[PDB]
Amino acid sequence: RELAILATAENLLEDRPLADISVDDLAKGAGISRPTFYFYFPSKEAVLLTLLDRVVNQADMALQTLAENDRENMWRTGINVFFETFGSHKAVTRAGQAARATSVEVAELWSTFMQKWIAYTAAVIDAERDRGAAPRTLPAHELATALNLMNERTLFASFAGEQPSVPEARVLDTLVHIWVTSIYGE
Amino acid sequence: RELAILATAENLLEDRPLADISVDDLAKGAGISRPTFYFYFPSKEAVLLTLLDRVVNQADMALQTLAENDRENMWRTGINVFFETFGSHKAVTRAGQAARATSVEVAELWSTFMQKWIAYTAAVIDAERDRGAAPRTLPAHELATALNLMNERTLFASFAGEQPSVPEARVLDTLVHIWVTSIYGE
Ligand SMILES: CC(C)Cc1cn(-c2ccc(C(=O)NCCC(F)(F)F)cc2)nn1
Ligand SMILES: CC(C)Cc1cn(-c2ccc(C(=O)NCCC(F)(F)F)cc2)nn1
Repeated sequence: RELAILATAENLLEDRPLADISVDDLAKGAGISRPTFYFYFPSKEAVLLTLLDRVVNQADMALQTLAENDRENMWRTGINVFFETFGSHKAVTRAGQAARATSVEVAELWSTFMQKWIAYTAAVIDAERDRGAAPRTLPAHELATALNLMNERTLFASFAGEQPSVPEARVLDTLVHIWVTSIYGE
Repeated sequence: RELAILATAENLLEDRPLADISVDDLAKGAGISRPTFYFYFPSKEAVLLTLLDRVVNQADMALQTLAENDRENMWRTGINVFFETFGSHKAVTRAGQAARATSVEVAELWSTFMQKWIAYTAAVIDAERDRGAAPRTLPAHELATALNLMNERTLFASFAGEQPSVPEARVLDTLVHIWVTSIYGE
């Protein structure tokens, strides 16, 4: 019944914002009563937090899998984790980003994983400098932070079809170019 | 009295969110009554729209002034328009960005100027390619879009002291590096 509530919420978020979905809509989709819903989750906001947590953790585990197994392709496969994972869950990505403004739990989840992904990026940049493949230009952690924030804003604008945005079919190549030139460029 | 309402709103936004400022707070700061306020603006939301419009137009006119008068310094002076203009109006930047979620007028203002600034960036990249100084890599407009979105997310995270963020004293150098390497890099 937890999995049913989560699947119903992801389905309804494709059609409309969390504000326009009632606990009643989630209960009915999951084939349970309203008070039975409140047994699994305190709010529709908690449901969105759990959906975002699952997608964020899916991306994180995919990146850890890559890390355990040419330089342009190495960066492209890594950026592709985020493109495919968040791009396969557009409605949860869109709602989860909007909830950063109103939920400290969502803002803290997003902050915690962004810090992890920036640290991972900086560690790889440092390793590339240590092996003599990348030049010692900007502080690695500062470069990593701006490239991660670029991907966050650019991927999510593309997925939402914002004006302006890079078209979704061009966004992976666009980001890979800017990561490789900025990491290897003198 | 319009200028007084605008100055009062900018002062109070430094201390708290628009949600926690009343029309009554704005009237009292401007030395007018509540109904006199409603003569100049329909809402506290309209006041924020006007403040954002003034800051956005200040940045735009500064960039047009530059455009009318080495390549790394050329990009740095241009990015610096946004760093100094928005960085001199942090409270209006912060509130105006948050209002994109809830005001179609604010989202449309932001979209309209971002399209203009991306078009300007692409035109300069095109001119640099035409003169043989930059290589023909990504589509200029796509590269411009991602670099503009990077600056939007990275500058505003720095100004807000978000975790994560590039420190404000390092953000101009960070962005200039990624613009120059991505525009001139093979
Ligand atoms: C496979 C490795 C050898 C290379 C590798 C790629 N990395 C990486 C880290 C973060 C992001 C990113 O896109 N971060 C924002 C995530 C957001 F916000 F878009 F969801 C993209 C790529 N890190 N290491
Ligand atoms: C002086 C010229 C010869 C060079 C020049 C610089 N340009 C430029 C355009 C946009 C932005 C930017 O930062 N855009 C996001 C604005 C935001 F969102 F940060 F406020 C930064 C620099 N364009 N041309």
